[PDB]
Amino acid sequence: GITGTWYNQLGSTFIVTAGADGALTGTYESAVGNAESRYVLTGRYDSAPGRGDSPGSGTALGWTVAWKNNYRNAHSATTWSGQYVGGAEARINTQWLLTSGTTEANAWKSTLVGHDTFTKVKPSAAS
Amino acid sequence: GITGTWYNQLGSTFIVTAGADGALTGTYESAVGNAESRYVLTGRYDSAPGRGDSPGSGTALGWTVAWKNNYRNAHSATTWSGQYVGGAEARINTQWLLTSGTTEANAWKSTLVGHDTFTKVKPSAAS
Amino acid sequence: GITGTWYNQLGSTFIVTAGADGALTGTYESAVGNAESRYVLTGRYDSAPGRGDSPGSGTALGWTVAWKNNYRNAHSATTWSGQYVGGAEARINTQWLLTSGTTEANAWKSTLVGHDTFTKVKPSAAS
Amino acid sequence: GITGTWYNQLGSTFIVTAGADGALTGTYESAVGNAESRYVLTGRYDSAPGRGDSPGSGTALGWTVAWKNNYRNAHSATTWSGQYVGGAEARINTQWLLTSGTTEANAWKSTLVGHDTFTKVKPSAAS
Repeated sequence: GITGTWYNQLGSTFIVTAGADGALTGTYESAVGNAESRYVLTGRYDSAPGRGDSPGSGTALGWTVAWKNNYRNAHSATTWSGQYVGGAEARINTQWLLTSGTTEANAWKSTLVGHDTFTKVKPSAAS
Repeated sequence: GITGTWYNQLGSTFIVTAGADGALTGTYESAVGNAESRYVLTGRYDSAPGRGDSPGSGTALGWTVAWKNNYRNAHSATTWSGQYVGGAEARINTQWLLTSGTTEANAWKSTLVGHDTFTKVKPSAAS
Repeated sequence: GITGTWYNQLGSTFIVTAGADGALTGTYESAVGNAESRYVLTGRYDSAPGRGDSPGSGTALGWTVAWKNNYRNAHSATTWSGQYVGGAEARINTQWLLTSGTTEANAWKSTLVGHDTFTKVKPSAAS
Repeated sequence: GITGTWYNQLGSTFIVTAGADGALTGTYESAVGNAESRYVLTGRYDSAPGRGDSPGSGTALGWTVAWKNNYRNAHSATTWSGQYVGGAEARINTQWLLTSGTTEANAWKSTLVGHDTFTKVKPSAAS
């Protein structure tokens, strides 16, 4: 379900393997098709999401990307927290926090918040 | 700096190894001293935090815990996003998101937000 | 004449000191006002540009920026070759070469060419 | 790798030190064996050329020589832009721009372009 490639609605993609131990491992590409925009991803997911009181519930998950690779260091990291929903219309609905390293005086403004909806498909076109 | 044990201000602790590749790996113990309250932690940090325009800046990092182990499955995961500050008074200042798997109808209320300040020491007492 | 700040016509600026020995030393800011976009500049200029057969001739100069700093590594370097012209309308007219590190198979396409005209002033506005 | 002496295929040589900060510093000798043909060289190189998407890529670099010393002033400067390739057959493949100071009317013809391939060895013979 979760293993594979995901697209947000803004130009980014990631590939992830969801392992039997609850691990998420992959790569996040902040600009689709840009091979220099790839960063390590790591996280965790609920590997036994079934519940009797709440049937049909999504699968909780989270991951982190530190925005450092051989081409960029934004001295920050994003974490996404969300849930996977399967079915015809599979998606991962998330909220994210991006924290940048700051001086003490600037710590109050170190963290941005946002949201991303990831889908298995996006509109696409031949070149 | 980051490698070691951290305490929040509410009863939890974690141990982490910060590896040369930017990896964070460890275990999160949601109740100090309770060996059944330990969960896998994984994340990322900025392994080259130095900057000329902003000297003295913290080290960005993030990690995830899915709250599933052999004793509990809360069908949720927390991600913490923050920065490490070193020195006499070392700390990791974070914000967190906890997402629970939900039905579609309840997705609007799937995610809690909070904050944690981690320190290397906490008040402690002999038994 | 050359010592000071220069603006190209596209959003970049640099500051340079032209020393009595023919040295150019400074910093290149690829996006004006963006303190994370600053890179070391170094170069040379003709420190005795006067000529009897060609009075009123510009001052030849060149400099290099490798596009590596604490926030970015584009694995490339630009060199600008040009001349300073003084007067009411001072400018540095340049041509540039940007070479990126490539594999052998791609070496044929490692180098871009362009041009930049630098002036001491650009249109500017209050915030 | 880069530090040392380099020969082009036409009679010139230079010596360069590549410093940990990304600096290039040395001397360019436009005629091998002619001690009056030496000029200051300065430049920059990519001090962390490794890339995951492009393994085996060259090292981007550039430098400038203003053609003024105690014996000559050609009222011009050359910049070379290129990449270092290591290995058995080490080389620096470059393109260059030579700009001469000109009057305004002649500015259109102020800049020559060419290419130089530098190697660590050249054919040589006893006297």
